[PDB]
Amino acid sequence: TIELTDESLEKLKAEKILQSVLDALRPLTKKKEKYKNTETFVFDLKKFIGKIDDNQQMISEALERGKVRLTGNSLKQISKTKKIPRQILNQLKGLKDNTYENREQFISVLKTTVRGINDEQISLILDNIDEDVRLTDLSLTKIRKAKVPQTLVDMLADLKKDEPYKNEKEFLSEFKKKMGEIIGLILKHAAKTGG
Repeated sequence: TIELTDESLEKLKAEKILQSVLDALRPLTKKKEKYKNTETFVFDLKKFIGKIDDNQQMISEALERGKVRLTGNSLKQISKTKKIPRQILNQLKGLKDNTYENREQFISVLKTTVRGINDEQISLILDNIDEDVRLTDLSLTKIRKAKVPQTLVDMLADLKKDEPYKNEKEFLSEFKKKMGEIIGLILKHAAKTGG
């Protein structure tokens, strides 16, 4: 049977774990609950410490928005939908690899270059756009004002990056990898039943 013991926190303290992580883990120490499965422990740890998927949309909205560039993979994996004609695909590929200044320029080009056709396909094209991600102090301040757990903002600041991300999905994947690494480091110091 897996458990949790008080000295596990002291052992983790030598691993440079986030202080907010320890503050959220203190509930786990005081819960006096004996788990038996990996899933029922990991899911509860994510819930108590804080889940990015709970406020993923809010985090996405609060994030700064940067430049937009066209990607061949976007059309390649959006060709499943039959709404967009292949002549529209050729028209968009005519201005291939157009790295616009920001989202406004891309929106203006999409509304201007494409004409005499319905705009629902234009809106659906925006589903898989490569948009850069920027992290600033004001966005983190807004996130903190959004009543999210402080560990979210702490680890977001710990993931500060000046280089612009290729797309938001890559930033989310990096965040998922970071939280998975933290979870694995935590589980490395689990109870010592020995079985």
